[PDB]
Amino acid sequence: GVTDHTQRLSIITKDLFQVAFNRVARGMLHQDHITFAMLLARIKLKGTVGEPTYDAEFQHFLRGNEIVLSAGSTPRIQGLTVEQAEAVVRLSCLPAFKDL
Repeated sequence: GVTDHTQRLSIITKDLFQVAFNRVARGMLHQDHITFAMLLARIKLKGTVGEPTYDAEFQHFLRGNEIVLSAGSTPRIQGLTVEQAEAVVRLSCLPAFKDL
């Protein structure tokens, strides 16, 4: 019942993502469903129009721990444990979270 080509293209893209996830995740363990969904979400974010790639934020998401904290460089923050302090210090490297 859809004749306009733009609507058909949008429906095809959405159904592609949906059917791919359904068909794959029906043969996956429940732990890995979220992983593949995250991968497809990142693929769409690469393919979506008007949104930046967010390459730096995802790079910190996947390799934030790879950032180095010098010994004694972690301060003490009221209410945060040591681990949360290291996490916040690592997250402060990005420019958006500079005042975190």
